[PDB]
Amino acid sequence: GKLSEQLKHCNGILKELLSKKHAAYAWPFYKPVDASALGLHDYHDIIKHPMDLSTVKRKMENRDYRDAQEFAADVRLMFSNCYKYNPPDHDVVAMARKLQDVFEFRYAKMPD
Ligand SMILES: CNC(=O)[C@@H](C1CCOCC1)N(C[C@H](c1ccccc1)c1ccccn1)C(=O)c1cc(C)c(=O)n(C)c1
Repeated sequence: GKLSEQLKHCNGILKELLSKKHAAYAWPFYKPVDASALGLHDYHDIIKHPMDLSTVKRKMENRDYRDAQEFAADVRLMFSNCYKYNPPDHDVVAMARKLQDVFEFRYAKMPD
């Protein structure tokens, strides 16, 4: 089916985002933000829907994503949270922008 093929494309993108090739800028997005650990006591007041690649991986493994759009919405939410919370000149924002460039260019090659 088309939905199967498009979700294989998404799974390939997910595997690439988690790969050693992108680890230098992808690592901030590997696991949920631990606000308490970092003293970011405003994080959950500002970010109502946290997202990270471990959560995307769990949802893909559990067949939670019914289509590519649902997968893309979660990956883009992860970047949006980073752009919303952090000052735009912070290193983590530069790293989000680099990983989003990897995501958007490969996502755009979606099989019809
Ligand atoms: C204990 N947590 C961390 O130190 C790590 C996690 C360690 C476990 O794997 C996931 C990342 N960071 C990244 C960290 C950082 C600390 C605080 C403020 C912003 C980023 C970072 C990034 C880039 C460069 C230097 N440091 C975060 O939680 C993290 C990530 C994102 C996307 C974010 O928006 N925020 C606010 C925090």
